[PDB]
Amino acid sequence: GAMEVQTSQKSYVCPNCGKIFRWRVNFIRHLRSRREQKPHK
Ligand SMILES: [Zn+2]
Repeated sequence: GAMEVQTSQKSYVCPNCGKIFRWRVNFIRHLRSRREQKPHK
């Protein structure tokens, strides 16, 4: 993985995507991108 560096800065997981983030700002953006998702449909 890209973020496979020895750093404890990456501790943000999106529960739906399983995505690991290292920064808060892009994380919240990704969590705001849930509005672009489809619950089921
Ligand atoms: Zn996500």
